[PDB]
Amino acid sequence: MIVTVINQKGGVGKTTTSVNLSYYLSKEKKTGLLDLDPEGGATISYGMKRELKELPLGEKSVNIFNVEVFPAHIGLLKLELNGDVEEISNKIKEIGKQFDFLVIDTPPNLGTLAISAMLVADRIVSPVTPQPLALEAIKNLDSRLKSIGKNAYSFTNFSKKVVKLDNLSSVKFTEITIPPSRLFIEASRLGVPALRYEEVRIKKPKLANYYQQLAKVISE
Amino acid sequence: MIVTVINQKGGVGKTTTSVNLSYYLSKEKKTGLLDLDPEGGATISYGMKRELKELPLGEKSVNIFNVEVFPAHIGLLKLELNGDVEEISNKIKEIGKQFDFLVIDTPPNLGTLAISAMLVADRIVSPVTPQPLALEAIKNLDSRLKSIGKNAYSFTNFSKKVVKLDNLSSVKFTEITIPPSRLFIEASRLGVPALRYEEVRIKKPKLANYYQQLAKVISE
Ligand SMILES: Nc1ncnc2c1ncn2[C@@H]1O[C@H](COP(=O)(O)OP(=O)(O)O)[C@@H](O)[C@H]1O
Ligand SMILES: Nc1ncnc2c1ncn2[C@@H]1O[C@H](COP(=O)(O)OP(=O)(O)O)[C@@H](O)[C@H]1O
Ligand SMILES: [Mg+2]
Ligand SMILES: [Mg+2]
Repeated sequence: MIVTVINQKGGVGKTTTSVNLSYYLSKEKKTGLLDLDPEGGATISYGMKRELKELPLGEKSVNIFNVEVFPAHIGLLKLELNGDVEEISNKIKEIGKQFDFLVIDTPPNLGTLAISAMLVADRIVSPVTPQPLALEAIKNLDSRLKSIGKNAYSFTNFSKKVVKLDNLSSVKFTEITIPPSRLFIEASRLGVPALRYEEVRIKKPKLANYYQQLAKVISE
Repeated sequence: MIVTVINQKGGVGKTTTSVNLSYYLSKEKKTGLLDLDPEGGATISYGMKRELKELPLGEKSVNIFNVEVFPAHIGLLKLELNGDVEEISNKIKEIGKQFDFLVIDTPPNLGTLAISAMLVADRIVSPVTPQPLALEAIKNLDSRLKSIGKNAYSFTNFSKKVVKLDNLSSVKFTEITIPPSRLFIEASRLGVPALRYEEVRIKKPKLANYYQQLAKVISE
């Protein structure tokens, strides 16, 4: 199953979602994490660096913290500029064939890499926040989803209360809401997944429940 | 400079020393960490797994937490059994040529891999503890060092007080002593270097001083 995480708006928690969902799924599934953002947030979140090499898409991967991570590289930039959407899509499908779950992190846009990941996604996930900018972004994503005949799941981040915009018929907003937590900040400063950091940092871990619910929602 | 960490006695802190010294040196130097222990403690300490592949020595490396780590693999086992010491030594020298510092973690013995790493080491480091078993081990290491015409530095771990056995003329015991700290246990449970974990876990980091002093001692 290919799970593509999408949002025009930066800073909503796309990389956090990709990193921790892939880590959670890896506990029982052969899980891969494909970093399509040239800035490489997920790659850094697994303790690695962006490759200053124009790599072919999906050639290089490392098993870090139980996840097969494909690090970001400067080649993505060229793929963002000259990339042929059909080739990138077929390459992503071929990469996804070798995993039970392939979670894809995307740049903060609906550009070449993001739309290629969307077109072949088995599931599309878009985090949202109560901030007006994120609501506008999810409206635009609903329009694009209709443009490609697909649907997406959404969950709320940075909040105690769920977001549900019923007029976006292509977006299924779940009842999952992730509140602010400095665990995410500390774990991102380490460059480790927040779930794993919590598994040693606090007596009674809590963040795993949200990603369990997200995995259950998309697995249906 | 090739820095080889050596001890017959398991559990003295060899892997901890290798991991954190390489992480500290990486802050300003191109630093590599070669895991020659088939059990792969250092590899796990950088969030990776032992490769169930009979790899050639030094072919595979990943930059994790700023350190170029060569993960352990089952091939080491065969190298422990059939390894030709001259070839392993020359391969280690060739690997070390490409780093400002190459820190080598070794199995808990003086076997093929350990002696090969010792023969080409620019510096040899052996942690010791006040436990009688470790004192016996460092005596034996002094004998072997004389057998190959080399010297080593030693520092004390798991203790508030320095160990200094003046009859071991091939071992320079430093005044460095590392006390018990649950930071090491927590960081090893994450699979991250203890220095990096401390850099986010406590307000005023302390462990970096010991590795600064060790680096200063060996750099002379
Ligand atoms: N629930 C949360 N509570 C606190 N901080 C968070 C939360 N979710 C994400 N963050 C932090 O917000 C920052 C941006 O998140 P990120 O996943 O990089 O957003 P995006 O990938 O959408 O740009 C990161 O430093 C991350 O640690
Ligand atoms: N100063 C210390 N305080 C507390 N625990 C330590 C200290 N040094 C090492 N340890 C712990 O002891 C265990 C064994 O250390 P390790 O470096 O694996 O020994 P070796 O590699 O010599 O077998 C590890 O779990 C490590 O976290
Ligand atoms: Mg991001
Ligand atoms: Mg060890």
